Amino acid sequence: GTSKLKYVLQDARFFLIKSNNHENVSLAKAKGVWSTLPVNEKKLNLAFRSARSVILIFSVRESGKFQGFARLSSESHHGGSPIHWVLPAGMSAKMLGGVFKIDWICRRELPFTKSAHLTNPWNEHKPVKIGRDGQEIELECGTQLCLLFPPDESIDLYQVIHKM
Repeated sequence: GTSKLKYVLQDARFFLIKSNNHENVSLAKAKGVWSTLPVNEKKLNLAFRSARSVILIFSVRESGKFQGFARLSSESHHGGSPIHWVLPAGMSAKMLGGVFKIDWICRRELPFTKSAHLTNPWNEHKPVKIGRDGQEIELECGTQLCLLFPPDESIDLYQVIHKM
């Protein structure tokens, strides 16, 4: 059902994560980790202390889709096992901030065509698909977006609930 999912999303905060390539989202799904630039790392660390759940909703640029969503399980941390992210332009791995641990809630895709009715008040009421990496999504919009995703039968939210 959807009941444990709704429980995890209660009073949560939501952030749009934009990746320029599928490889980094695949790494995140395999390893349960995410890394972002320092401006967003600061916002996510602040958010993690402020709310019972912080949800990252992932979208690969030019894919026309979201690739899933996950809950922060930690603040960012440095010096752990390295992650071979695929970086753009000429920025190096040092420019990327710490590493957040994440628990996936849904690893299934959702096409943008299915979220066309959802607008984000925190981005001028543009469709929720529109937003820079790190854009916060208002509570009601973020909750409804997460509930549009196909259920991911491989994930048991029992252990997620216990970390809250």
